[PDB]
Amino acid sequence: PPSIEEFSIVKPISRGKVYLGQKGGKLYAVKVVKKADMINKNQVQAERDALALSPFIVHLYYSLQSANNVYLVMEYLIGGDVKSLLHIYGYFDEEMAVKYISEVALALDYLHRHGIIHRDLKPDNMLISNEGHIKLTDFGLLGTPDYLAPELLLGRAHGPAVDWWALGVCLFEFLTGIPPFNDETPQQVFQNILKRDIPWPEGEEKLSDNAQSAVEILLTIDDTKRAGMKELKRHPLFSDVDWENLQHQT
Ligand SMILES: CCNc1cc2cc(-c3cncn3C)nc(N)c2cn1
Repeated sequence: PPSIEEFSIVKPISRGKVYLGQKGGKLYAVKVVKKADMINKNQVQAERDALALSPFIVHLYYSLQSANNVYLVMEYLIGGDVKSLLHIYGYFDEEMAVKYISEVALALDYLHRHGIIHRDLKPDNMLISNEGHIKLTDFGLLGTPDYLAPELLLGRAHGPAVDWWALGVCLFEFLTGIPPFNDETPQQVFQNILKRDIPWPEGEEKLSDNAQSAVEILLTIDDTKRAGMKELKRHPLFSDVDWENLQHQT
């Protein structure tokens, strides 16, 4: 039963907050959750149980405690998050974006196959592993408004289709750099999500026909018709994808 004393804070890596750890010449990523929100605003033992169960999702090494704080000692991936990588490139090329989205989709499919909806999919929580494939973090069982599905907005009873909407938001944001339903106020954002106000580009920048369709099937208002993994795997944009091989590449 190791103790948090052995861990030496190096420098923060995320805004709970995520710090870069040190222990025995090893680097961990330690999330700190003070009892200010853990024991005074409600589902903490929900992110720790979705992270303990593994090959597509960030590895959780230890579950540690404190005077007020809780500590998630997870693996450290120098590759950073897709959020940062995207700011650097401005946006990804069609081939590169499909590469990441397919990896995210396999991770989503893994999660659901094990009775787990993410509910908080966004590039910020998509980590570029040391191997190169995407890993998932910040398990939220209201989150970032820009990625929430209409049913999440309307407080409806929902299913894994929320994750495919979020996936659609990221697929658009990988081709543009900007999320599709982006606006100045949070209320404005909800109107765009509900209106399905996707601002497709025009000219030399205008999105591919296979890219526009792939976003459309993911960003479908009616959750009983919206795209799943089956629809996605068979969609023409993911044609040059070997899911059998990708599953092994891990
Ligand atoms: C250099 C940056 N790389 C990095 C970032 C990490 C962030 C989180 C996390 C936990 N909750 C949200 N995030 C985003 N978890 C980890 N295991 C992380 C490992 N490495």
